[PDB]
Amino acid sequence: NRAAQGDITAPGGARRLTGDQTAALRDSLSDKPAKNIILLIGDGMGDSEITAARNYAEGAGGFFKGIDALPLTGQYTHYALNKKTGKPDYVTASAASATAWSTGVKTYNGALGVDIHEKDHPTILEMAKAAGLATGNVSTAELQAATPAALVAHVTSRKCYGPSATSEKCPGNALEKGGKGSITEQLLNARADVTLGGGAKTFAETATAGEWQGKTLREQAQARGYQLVSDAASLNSVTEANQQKPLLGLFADGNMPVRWLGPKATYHGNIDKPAVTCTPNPQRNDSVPTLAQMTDKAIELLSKNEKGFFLQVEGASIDKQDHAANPCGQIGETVDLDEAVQRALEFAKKEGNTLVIVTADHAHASQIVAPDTKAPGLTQALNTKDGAVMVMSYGNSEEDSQEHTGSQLRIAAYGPHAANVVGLTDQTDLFYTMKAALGLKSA
Amino acid sequence: NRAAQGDITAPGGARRLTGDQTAALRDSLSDKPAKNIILLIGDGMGDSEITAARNYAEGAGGFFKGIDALPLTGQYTHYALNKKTGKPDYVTASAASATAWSTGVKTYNGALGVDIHEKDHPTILEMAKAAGLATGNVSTAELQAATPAALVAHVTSRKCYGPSATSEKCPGNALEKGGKGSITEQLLNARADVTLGGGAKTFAETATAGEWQGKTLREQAQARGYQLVSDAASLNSVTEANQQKPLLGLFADGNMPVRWLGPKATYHGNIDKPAVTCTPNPQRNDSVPTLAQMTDKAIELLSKNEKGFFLQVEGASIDKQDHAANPCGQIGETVDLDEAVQRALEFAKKEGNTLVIVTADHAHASQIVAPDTKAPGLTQALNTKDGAVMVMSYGNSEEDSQEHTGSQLRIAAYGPHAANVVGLTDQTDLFYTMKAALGLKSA
Ligand SMILES: [Zn+2]
Ligand SMILES: [Zn+2]
Ligand SMILES: [Zn+2]
Ligand SMILES: [Zn+2]
Repeated sequence: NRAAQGDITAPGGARRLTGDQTAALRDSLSDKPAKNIILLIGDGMGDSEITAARNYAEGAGGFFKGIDALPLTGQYTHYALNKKTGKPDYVTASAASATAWSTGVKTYNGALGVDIHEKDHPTILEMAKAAGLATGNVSTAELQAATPAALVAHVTSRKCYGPSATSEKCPGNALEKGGKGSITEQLLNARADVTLGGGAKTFAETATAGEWQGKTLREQAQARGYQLVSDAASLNSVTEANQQKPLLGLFADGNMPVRWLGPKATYHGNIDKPAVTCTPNPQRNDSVPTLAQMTDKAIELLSKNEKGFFLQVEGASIDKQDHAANPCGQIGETVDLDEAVQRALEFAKKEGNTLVIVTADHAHASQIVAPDTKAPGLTQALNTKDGAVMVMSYGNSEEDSQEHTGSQLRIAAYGPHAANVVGLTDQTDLFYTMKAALGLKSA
Repeated sequence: NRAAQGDITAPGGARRLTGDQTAALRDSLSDKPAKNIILLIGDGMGDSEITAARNYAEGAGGFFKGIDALPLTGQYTHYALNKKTGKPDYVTASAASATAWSTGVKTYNGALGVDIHEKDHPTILEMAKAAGLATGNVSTAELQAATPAALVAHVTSRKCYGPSATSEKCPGNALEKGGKGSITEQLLNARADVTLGGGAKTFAETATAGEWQGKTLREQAQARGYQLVSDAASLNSVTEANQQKPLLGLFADGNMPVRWLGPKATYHGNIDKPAVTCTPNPQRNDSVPTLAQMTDKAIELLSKNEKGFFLQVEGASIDKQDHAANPCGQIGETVDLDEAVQRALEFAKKEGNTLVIVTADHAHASQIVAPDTKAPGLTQALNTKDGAVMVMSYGNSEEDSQEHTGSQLRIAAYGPHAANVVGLTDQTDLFYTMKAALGLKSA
């Protein structure tokens, strides 16, 4: 627990610590093997995003019971590479960074599972499966999106969702040109035990070559023995997931809907408009599973494997709402991820041999600024849990989409090998940290 | 060493880690008492600020030999309080934050060494002195500024620099009105062994009351046994500092000048103006000591105390140049601080009982964004050590001063009791962390 201990107005009332941590931290240092690993990613969830969410939902002296509860903490770098020069591109996006932590190799913006020479490298999920471990891959984004795709697809551009776009934009990857295929096709080949998110639309496409040509990717998946689920009840009803009967969850056409509604931030929004209170999204159908609900079934099913499992969970629409300059959406999805993180930590503490890691792919735009702020970008004032006004600014783009930022950001871990995120690290160190904790070996 | 291990374009080339860190971290953890403490403060040095400076000066896969070399890392919160309501004010400035880590109590923006009720609370420096330890207070800002002042003065507004402004803005603190006096006057009463910085301008004021009425504050310091120095040569000539002969260095009228020159960022600066390469500041002559030079002498002098010392070092102009939207100024002062930190770490490793801490009072405005970025605020393109462009954006103020931000930010530490910065903590925990490490007590 790291909430403020009492009266924040009085001596010692805002302390998050009750005593000395040296002994407690020594007991958090284990070098034994990790049987399991859970990696939780908030896209765009930099330190600013975390703090804003905490201030709003739990108050400034509050405490995220998931996100803030991991004891070993550091800052890590996530610069991408310029494809032509091989020099740092200081502001990454999902693909290059997901490639980075999943392969241990830097690459260029747009690349999935390939280096700057367009050459494939194996992913941590692929290596876990080879060693006999179960594998899970979960995202509130469409499943073709870069973060979940990176674990199961190798392509020259992240836009190559299905056969149609792959033939056009990844000619070398296309199936009818001898390549491994589209993101969705490769995801089906990768055959993770558990795969849950959105992105049903691309599954409507039919493959133009290969053993299942003329069939929709939906039909292919079924033909190859996958269980299809599309809402929370059916997901819940699933009792097993393995190589004979892998689980595919498709819970929306595109991205899964956000939990909180609020107005878009506006020019002089914190001056011209009144303080905003977030409400639940009334357009989110009740049958859509939450990130934590998806995480529950995943952990339940994957943990059946005696040898162990690897699971990745992505809170995606933190980035998306950050891009859209929508604090309520953005905070809402940070709250959504905290729930999922709680599930993973609850499992991990009971099981005793699980490494849980929580971080983001890169920083983003949202900044917490003073209430009187008069800024050139998009701003909005919110009513927090404290009963006080917080203002948020998005001031790095004139166009309709607010931009990523290149600042280093928090990485936190719990369990075996958690030490390897403390201090300054690079995103690629996370690959090798995970590789080493599971005792995995290159083919 | 946490630099990129090799060729950043190849597998494992961007790794900052050479192996498992568990055994290394176990060694780093000591609960024995700290004999000395060095607290280094980069004013406004958020994780964005650290990253931008590293990217520029050392390249993306580079490594600050001071700043990035502290092994025990975390994230801490620095929200202030609204004076009337006692609820969090989410974006602090230096007075409230410096007051928080120096007293262990939160307070309102503008308050120095007092709580929201205007009650005085003792500072870590005052308590150190009381216990017999030696005390140092070093800054590139004018010494009246909130970060160094917070250790030695208790006033209701940080603007109460000297008698003149105190009578008007802190009438209850004014000396002629029964109070302890202006910041400068209370500083002279506090009588730290070592006090180095700018702010000579205010010492030209005369006191309106008390034992040294009619005399200038400079004359007062002379009469009370202080050694005054005004340049690097004289500073170096000083052989001892103690309560019989305290040292006061005044190296500029106001703030000490910055190392690096570069143009101010502008609207569409990264588009319409060429990439910038920082140069040395021609109007900072070498007779003005650097922060590391001041840190050297301070460490030399204070370390002669058998019982131990407390030293605070502030790189003030990271904040100032961040406000002025000047990447070169801002980055140059971040480099300036890294040197001072190196001096602190070198001493700490040899001595073996010194706790060193590096952090910032709060986050700031500067953001690292993509080169093609088209932002509404002030931007600039810069040529890095990597031979690639990094753009910086300042997008939270339409007036002539870019604003702080509330994001939690990095705290790092080395030595005895350094475990207490790991995980999430509050800026006030830092007070209690330092107090316990030295074993200090209350009256
Ligand atoms: Zn992203
Ligand atoms: Zn994004
Ligand atoms: Zn400051
Ligand atoms: Zn400032």
